[PDB]
Amino acid sequence: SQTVDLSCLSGTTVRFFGPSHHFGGFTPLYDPAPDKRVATVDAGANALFIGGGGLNGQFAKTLLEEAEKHGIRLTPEELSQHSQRIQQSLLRRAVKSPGKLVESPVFARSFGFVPVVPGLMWEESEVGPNVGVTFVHILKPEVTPYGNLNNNVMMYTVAPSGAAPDKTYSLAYKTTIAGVIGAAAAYNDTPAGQQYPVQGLRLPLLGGGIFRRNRSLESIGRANAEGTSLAITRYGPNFELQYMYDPSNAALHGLQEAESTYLASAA
Ligand SMILES: Nc1ncnc2c1ncn2[C@@H]1O[C@H](COP(=O)(O)OP(=O)(O)OC[C@H]2O[C@@H](O)[C@H](O)[C@@H]2O)[C@@H](O)[C@H]1O
Repeated sequence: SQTVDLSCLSGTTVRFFGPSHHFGGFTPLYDPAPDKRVATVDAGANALFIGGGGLNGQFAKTLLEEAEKHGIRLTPEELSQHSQRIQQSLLRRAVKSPGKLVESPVFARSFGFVPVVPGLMWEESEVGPNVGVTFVHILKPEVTPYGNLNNNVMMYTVAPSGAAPDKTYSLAYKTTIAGVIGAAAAYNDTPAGQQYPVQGLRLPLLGGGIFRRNRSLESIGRANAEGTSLAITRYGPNFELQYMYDPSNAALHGLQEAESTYLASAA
């Protein structure tokens, strides 16, 4: 990988992952011997379950394998239903106190956050249900990857559908990223976060797989760059960002373009 500090993100340290040893070169969700606590952000489903395909399926696989090792009987069906029930409950609570962080075989503690009520500032029919909601979970020791205490936090976010018009998509995407950064920043100011502070985020290109439909990866990369810059302005460059490997390099390209633009802003 390569790590650089980006001025367009207020000096934030960003780690861009290259291809891994694994099939398809995908970046692992968690490392065996991390020297800091990095929370990986699940590209969640609108229905709020952990399961399915893509990145969400890898979160499911990771939790299930660890449960199996510890003799915990937990099927993919049980994990999907349970995670959905928990996150549905958090969404209900979060929508009743919007803009506030609200607070099991797998979860020790769970948090929810919506920057704004979904569907209130955009069309649900255009971007999709529950867009912008973010959850933070502390994992129980028994399902923590590698039994390492620095791997005990995950996040879960719902991205907008790429089919949406550009104006509403940009708004929805900026809001989603604000929810990710905001939820983590708020988490670190809770009692739970004092004990287990998040020191980095490991990010996919949110909305960039099955959700993007006909939308170009480059437009999403631009949305991510703008959203990330604004979110860091709002909440501060508290922790480092890591972008998981993407052969399109969409997130990288967006930030490169933003960085060069930032250099020229006073000329
Ligand atoms: N097995 C994997 N391991 C690591 N990274 C992956 C994997 N599969 C996909 N990715 C990367 O994660 C990024 C996120 O893509 P998606 O997971 O498709 O996210 P999104 O398109 O927003 O939709 C997610 C949807 O897929 C389902 O798994 C889940 O139920 C959710 O509804 C993609 O850019 C892709 O490169």
